Parts: sequence; C-alpha cells; structure tokens
Amino acid sequence: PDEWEVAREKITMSRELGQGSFGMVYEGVAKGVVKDEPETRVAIKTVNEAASMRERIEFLNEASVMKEFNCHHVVRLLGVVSQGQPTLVIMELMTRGDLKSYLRSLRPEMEPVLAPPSLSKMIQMAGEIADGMAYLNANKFVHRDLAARNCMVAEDFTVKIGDFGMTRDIYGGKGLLPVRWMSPESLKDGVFTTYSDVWSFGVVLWEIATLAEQPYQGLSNEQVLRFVMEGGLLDKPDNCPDMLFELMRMCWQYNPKMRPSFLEIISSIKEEMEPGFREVSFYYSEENK
Ligand SMILES: COc1cc2c(nc1OC)c(-c1cc3c(Cl)ccnc3[nH]1)cn2C
Repeated sequence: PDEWEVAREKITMSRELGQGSFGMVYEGVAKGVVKDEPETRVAIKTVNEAASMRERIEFLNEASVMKEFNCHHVVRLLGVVSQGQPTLVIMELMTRGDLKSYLRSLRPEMEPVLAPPSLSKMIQMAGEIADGMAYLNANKFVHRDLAARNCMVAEDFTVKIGDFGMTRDIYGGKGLLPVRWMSPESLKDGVFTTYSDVWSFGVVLWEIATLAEQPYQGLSNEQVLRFVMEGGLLDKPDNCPDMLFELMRMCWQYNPKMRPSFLEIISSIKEEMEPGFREVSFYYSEENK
C-alpha cells in the first residue's frame, strides 16, 4: 500500500460504463492525479460488496502490477483506493472500450459511422499493441493472456494494452484458459514466455482482420488444444492484406525460438506506421534506443 493511494473524496463517479470482472466499472473525475491537470476524466474499477475478500486482495494486486508500467501504449494507472469503502482503482479513461468490442461494432451485421479499418489503420493498430508488448517484455514481463478483449481503444483511436489479469513476472485459477489464444507450448507444458505472447499477438491480428470473430469456429477448446499442438493454424481471413497475413504466419512458427520479437515486429512495420509514432512510441524512445 501507500503512495499510489489517493483520497476517496477526490474521485467522483459520473455514470456507469459496464460490468467488469470484479465489479461495475464507472467513469468519473479525479482530483489531482495528473501533472498540470486540476481534474482528469478517468475510469473507476470497483469490486462488488460480495467478495469482501479472497478477491479484494487479488484486485488491488493486479493494479499493483500496473504500478511498474508507464508507457504510452499501456493503459496508465492513476491511483488506487484500498483502505476504505468500495475498494477501487482509477486509471486512464479509454472511452471507446476494449478492442474486441470496438471491432465487433464496426461489422455491418449490426448497422454505422465508422468503416472497417484500412490496411494502414490496421498496421497502426498492430504496431501500437506491439509497442506496448515490446515494453512489457523489456521490463521482464509476460502477459499470458493477450487478446482483443484485453486491449483498450482511446477516443482518438489509440489502442493500448489495458488488462493484466494473468500478466505475471517471467520469474488456483478460477476461470477458463484462453485456449484459442494460447501457443502450442503454453497448451502443452504450461509454458509462458515473451514468445508465447507473440503467438497470441498473431491471433489478435487475426481478430482485427476478421473484426474480432471467434478463432477456430467449429472446434471446441479441446479440439483447438489438439489441432494447434499438431501445427494447426487459422486460415487467411476473407480479403486479408497479404501483408497482415504474412505477419500472422510469422508469429505462429511452431518453434518458439523462430518467432519474431515484438521489437522485431515493430521494425518490420515501422516504415508504415503513422508519423507521430516516432515520438510517443517506446520503440523510438531513449529507454531502448
Ligand atoms: C458496457 O460495457 C463497457 C463499455 C465501456 C467500457 N467498459 C465496459 O464494460 C466493462 C469502457 C472502459 C472500461 C475501462 C477499464 Cl476496465 C479501464 C480503463 N478504461 C476503460 N474504459 C468504456 N466503454 C464505452
């Protein structure tokens, strides 16, 4: 505890956003949580009164992890409020919701105001996710669960990595395993490396290219388990840019050592990102330069 903690009176909840894992996430304003900013619009993660514990510790610790992180492409944590009423945490507001939800919305099936992404807007999207992964791995971190559902999208369309439920250190489990996003080795030996995160990135890229469709439709997790351990692979989406699919296949090399690194992935596309990347991105930063 200590330090990150901030006054409960400095956080006022405006309206509700949506039910979250632990509790209904809200949107509000925080007093003095950002330099040069009197007030800041934020997202309030709360927990239900139900789990008076045996989880409230789990909650605050997932946020404790975020403390270590500080990147443009990784949702920023702007304070926690442990000791007190509803144990909550406040962080950088991502008005547009998770990438999976945002992508689902672009599909015509649910008629609009935004057209599907463009091969360009997809690279920018891939590259942003990758920068954040590149940074996470750089600080000796593994996500273990990288998927569209755990990426947030900001009003200005910036995509960042905003969920660290399974994110542990390179060094029970109430809930299903992200079978469909898991590498072969992860599925086989319970192994998790930066390399597996990459394998998952690939799946994320597939999600983008199919607008967050279900990976391996028809197959059950078990079947996926098998299928993938035998070298199985998802097909090339309909109308997928040759470029994008190539990047997928690269992330799915069976051999964990043959797959590219996040830094490597960024470099293969840096020439196609949007100008402003060169500044804000961790990649071109001096903390890796
Ligand atoms: C109704 O469903 C939802 C709609 C949402 C959000 N969440 C929902 O469900 C949880 C968020 C959102 C969640 C969140 C978090 Cl956890 C941390 C930081 N920023 C965040 N923004 C924005 N919209 C529009």
